[PDB]
Amino acid sequence: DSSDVTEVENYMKANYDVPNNVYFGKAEGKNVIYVSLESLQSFIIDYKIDGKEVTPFLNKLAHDNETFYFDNFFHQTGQGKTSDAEFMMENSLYPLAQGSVFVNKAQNTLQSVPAILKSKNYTSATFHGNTQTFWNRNEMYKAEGIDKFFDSAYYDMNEENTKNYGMKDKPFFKESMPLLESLPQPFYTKFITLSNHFPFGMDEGDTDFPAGDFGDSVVDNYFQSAHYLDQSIEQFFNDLKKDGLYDKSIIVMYGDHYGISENHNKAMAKVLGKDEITDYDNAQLQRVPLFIHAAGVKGEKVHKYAGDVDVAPTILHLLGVDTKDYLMSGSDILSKEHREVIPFRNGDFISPKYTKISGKYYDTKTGKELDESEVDKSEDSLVKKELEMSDKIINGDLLRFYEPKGFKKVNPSDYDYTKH
Ligand SMILES: [Mg+2]
Repeated sequence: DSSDVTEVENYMKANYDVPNNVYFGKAEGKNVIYVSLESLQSFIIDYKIDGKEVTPFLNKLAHDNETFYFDNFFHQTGQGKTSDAEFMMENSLYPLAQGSVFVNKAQNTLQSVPAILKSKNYTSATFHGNTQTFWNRNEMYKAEGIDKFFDSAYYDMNEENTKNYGMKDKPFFKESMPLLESLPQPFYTKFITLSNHFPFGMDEGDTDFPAGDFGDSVVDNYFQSAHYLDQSIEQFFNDLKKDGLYDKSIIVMYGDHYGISENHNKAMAKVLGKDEITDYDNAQLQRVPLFIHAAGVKGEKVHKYAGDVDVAPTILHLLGVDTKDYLMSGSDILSKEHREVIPFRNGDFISPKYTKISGKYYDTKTGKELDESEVDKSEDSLVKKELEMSDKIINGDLLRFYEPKGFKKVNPSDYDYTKH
């Protein structure tokens, strides 16, 4: 009921991390283009096989003088995987501890970014080369206020364009251009890639890259489909620059979650030149890349620890929108006060000081195991509370009882995603 909002609201305001005026509003008026980079982990950035770079385009962005790149950014997903990361981008709220929030909470009342942005006249659309029913997206996007859903009905699903879950990234990005250029501006858009999906085979000759030689074909083929993903982003960027949308936009790209689980530890230790992959090393491998190119704004390679729930306020702040009145779990990464103790969905966490995995603590810098006696419990408490506040919102559908100042309530029945 209405009184349970109070405790959550008092904590969200008691922790809000205010905006950096070096950055706040500096991208006001711009389009937003999100790209979800399927199963892409940060270890891939700058990685080479036989002296050949695996992700040369993404590497250039990582090394340029203009793009924000975050090398200590972590996925915070659970069992809803791709859609768990989408939920966090739009809501700055954690997904469910078990099962999928997209599948089970699509009737919650939400106050998403695409919905916030309506009062600034943003049209919102998702692009994805698979049916709209996948991960219950067609129900959940309506709750999120997404105006348009360009699913697989809008792509040529032939022989050579289709792999496993649907469209390959290269033709998916080509075909999305006229659809994207038809959008009244300003627009807020999501591109959900498909091609870098487990077990990571790619067809010859859709890419020319060698497979690694690590004794495991899942891991061997990862590098080939990652290289293909990288060419797709390059083409997308070239096309964004032909049509003039590159200078009119904030492009935000993120790996959605890990692609390589602990079932492949034997090969991953070879990938890393290590004897074995420990619990600690695996925690380090949950880094996913985050890139933000905000046109008109000089980006920095930022090393602050951050997670998925931090993206939405970073972006909103860049657009000049004040997030103090919203119930959001995340903290603007560009903020001076930005918190760096990063929860994982299962209650583990990572921070510059500590990595905590199944109740063990390690020194984040060195991997050295720490005994419980010498650990400051204050970080663990911050984590529990951060997760708890979010869970109260989602479990009690608390946003029915909260009205932020700008916000006009979303009516899911407004949206229709049938292709005519
Ligand atoms: Mg995924």
